[PDB]
Amino acid sequence: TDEQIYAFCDANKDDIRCKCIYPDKSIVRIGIDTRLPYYCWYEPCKRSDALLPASLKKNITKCNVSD
Repeated sequence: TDEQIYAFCDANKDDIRCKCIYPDKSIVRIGIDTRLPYYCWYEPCKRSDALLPASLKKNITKCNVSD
């Protein structure tokens, strides 16, 4: 469940796998300025061990990234 994943990364913010729930401030600004959300391009969110909610996964599909 997405709620469980969120709770886990709330406790473990600075874990690499939880940087798709809590990205560094520079990344957020870059995403705004490039007009594409951070999760569409950021490297820890293209990892296969990444902790990604189903809701977040849908959002990635809805920014229409081809990778």
